[PDB]
Amino acid sequence: QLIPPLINLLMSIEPDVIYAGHDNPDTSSSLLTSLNQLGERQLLSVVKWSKSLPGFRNLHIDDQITLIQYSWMSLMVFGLGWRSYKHVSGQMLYFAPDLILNEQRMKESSFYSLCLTMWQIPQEFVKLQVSQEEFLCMKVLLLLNTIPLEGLRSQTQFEEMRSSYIRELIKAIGLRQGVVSSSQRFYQLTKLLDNLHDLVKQLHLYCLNTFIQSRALSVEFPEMMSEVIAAQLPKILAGMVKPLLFHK
Ligand SMILES: C#C[C@]1(O)CC[C@H]2[C@@H]3CCC4=CC(=O)CC[C@@H]4[C@H]3CC[C@@]21C
Repeated sequence: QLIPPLINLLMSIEPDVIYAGHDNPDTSSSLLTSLNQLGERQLLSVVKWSKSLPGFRNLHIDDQITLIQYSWMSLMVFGLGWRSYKHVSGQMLYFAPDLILNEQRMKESSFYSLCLTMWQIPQEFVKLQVSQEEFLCMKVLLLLNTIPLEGLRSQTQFEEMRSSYIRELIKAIGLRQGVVSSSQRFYQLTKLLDNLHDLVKQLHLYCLNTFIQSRALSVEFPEMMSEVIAAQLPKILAGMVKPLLFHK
């Protein structure tokens, strides 16, 4: 009625809750393994989600693959941010119902520092009071927020898709937001998206370091996650992609 049909569809295709399969006393290595196992399960969920996301299946299959490989980390941390905001008021990192971390569980300095970086998202969600409708449109824009330096095969269709979801984000903002306030809120949400490129860079570096050192660290990386990391992370970290920005 009052909620636009595409937003209602986005709510209906959200994945169901995903467990890490964590058994909970962790070591640094067991915790990292558990996080990678959860990552493997979420990656599957992302791909299934993509198959139902209006517009995405109409891009060339190579372009679909490329976009999933470029955005998976961003989608994972954005979803972590939503779940932390919804379930624990942004005050713990709710990776899964069986893997919720508070400060006590963040021993190693490097991992704590990474968690402080991830924590900026749920903090911003709390501050701006992001709604489920906003979040769902923002999440699609994230899937569509980086492309190859030479563009996609389906560039035209891609651009149309991105425009449609930007229009839908404006509808989402209009559900609660005035013409000026609604403009200012658009700015605020699209700047959050721009700022995620820098944030995810830290997560990409940490993951690739952990992956290269995995045998030494006694950390296991499952096959699907290992493939996305080997297929694109070094290239992404090297800057050999084109991040899309809403502001400059
Ligand atoms: C620890 C670690 C890392 O190597 C760096 C960021 C991490 C991720 C952060 C975002 C994330 C959120 C999830 O809810 C599933 C699990 C992943 C993470 C899996 C492990 C990663 C890739």
